Amino acid sequence: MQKYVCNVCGYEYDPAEHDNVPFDQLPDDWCCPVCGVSKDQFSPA
Ligand code: NI
Repeated sequence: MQKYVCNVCGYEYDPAEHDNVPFDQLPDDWCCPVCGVSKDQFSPA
């Protein structure tokens, strides 16, 4: 499934580590656990 990376802190969202929930299905207000930015600051990787 599609991995996403934080444009500020490079935190990797790997769906394998998040219950195989796709990034686009995470609640809208989900934030980067490191730098606190919103999902719109993530790029596919
Ligand atoms: Ni971040």
